[PDB]
Amino acid sequence: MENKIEVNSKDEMNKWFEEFKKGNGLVDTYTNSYSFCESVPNLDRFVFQMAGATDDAQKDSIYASALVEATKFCAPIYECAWASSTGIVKKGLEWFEKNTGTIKSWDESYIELKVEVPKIEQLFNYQQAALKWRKDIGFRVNANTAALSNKVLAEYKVPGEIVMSVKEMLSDMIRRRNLILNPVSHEHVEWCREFVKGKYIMAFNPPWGDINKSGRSGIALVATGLAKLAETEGKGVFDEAKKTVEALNGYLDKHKDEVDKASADNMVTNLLKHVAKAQELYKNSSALRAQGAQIDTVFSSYYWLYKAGVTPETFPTVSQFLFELGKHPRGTKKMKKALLSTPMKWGKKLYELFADDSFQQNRIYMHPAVLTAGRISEMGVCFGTIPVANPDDAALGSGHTKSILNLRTNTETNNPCARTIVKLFEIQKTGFNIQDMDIVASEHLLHQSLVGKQSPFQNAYNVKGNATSANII
Repeated sequence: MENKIEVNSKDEMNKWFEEFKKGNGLVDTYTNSYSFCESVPNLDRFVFQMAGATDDAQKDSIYASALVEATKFCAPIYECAWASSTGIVKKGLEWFEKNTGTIKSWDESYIELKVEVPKIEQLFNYQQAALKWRKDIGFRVNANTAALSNKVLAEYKVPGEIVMSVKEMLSDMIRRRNLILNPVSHEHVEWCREFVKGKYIMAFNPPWGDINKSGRSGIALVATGLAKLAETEGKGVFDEAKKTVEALNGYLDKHKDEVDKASADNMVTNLLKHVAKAQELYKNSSALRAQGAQIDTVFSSYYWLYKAGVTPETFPTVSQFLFELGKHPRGTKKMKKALLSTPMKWGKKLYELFADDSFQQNRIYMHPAVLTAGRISEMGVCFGTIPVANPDDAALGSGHTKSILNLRTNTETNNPCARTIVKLFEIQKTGFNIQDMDIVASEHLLHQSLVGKQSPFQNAYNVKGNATSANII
């Protein structure tokens, strides 16, 4: 039993899919990408069950059944098949073997990241690595498999009967964002803008005084100035500032008989401290930390396969494992015990990646390359909606969280995506305290819909704006 999705290219992929679509009667009435979804899932009954349930286990079971029901038949077949294809499995795993050096900042610190908040550089490196991986393996074959780079949706149209529920979700999301989150002279910023054009002689008499002068609180006005400039003009300024300083150093060297060597070397040295410091302020911002912690679902999923020692030849068993899990929902404890008992060597290796019991801070801070029991669903949407050993079993339906993002958002179908997110939230809320969870899956799902994701296989790192500012109408 090998991987039956023998596809090594887009053309190869299209033909495999046409057969399959015809064979299985896939529709796109309620989904962006063709799927098994013949009708919007009705999760109503799970609210009443939840409300009549007393113990924690009954409640987890009710919620887990709702989530599977929500997702069972709406997997985006084309993209899931592409993500699990023989070609992408080989390239996607091999990439880690060929690029080990570029991801070492987080990969070689995996053990620490199971415990501690990541450094911002570990977050940035992971995001850049995810885009590189996508580019290098040719992951993009359509808009559903692209890296997004437009802006968040200004408006989000939902049916009138869930407007207040969506607005309540956003209030809690903004409450969370604000908990997470909780003066530069305009003339100094303008000096920096002129300096970085290559006008290095300006460094001999800045308007604030000495070139090293710190404002409040003990930080060099040059650093805060450039950092403040970068927010409006972009990262290029740092590059341009370094070039300008190198230009100065050439000048002081050419005209060395007209200059005091020691103060000329100190000024060059000191400007470089200030340019480096300007990035440490720029980079170390909570807005960049929050964007930088967003998981790239497919990238992180392939990283976990790599770390677990999965091969193209054993991959179909990972796929099968995940497929069974979304077909018949069961407890987290039972999923975890199955990894510890499986004869497959990858079982225990995947298990050792879990950070559930080791991570010492609010989970929102966890590095996006760190596995948890709840992140098994990321792998499940990539490799588990279709069992690659017998793909037609996808018709039985295997439900993984992010298949929800394949549900349409348009008004012709009245946004079954949003209806379903809301109903999951209401169900979670009936049975448990929202505010006590570090992570509310349905809120993560809304956020992602609000940034404009219409597939689980999109990367939204370069989407600009604040999703949570959307006007719900």
